[PDB]
Amino acid sequence: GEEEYSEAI
Repeated sequence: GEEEYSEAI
């Protein structure tokens, strides 16, 4: 998920 990238970090 491109938007989940921020949440991933």
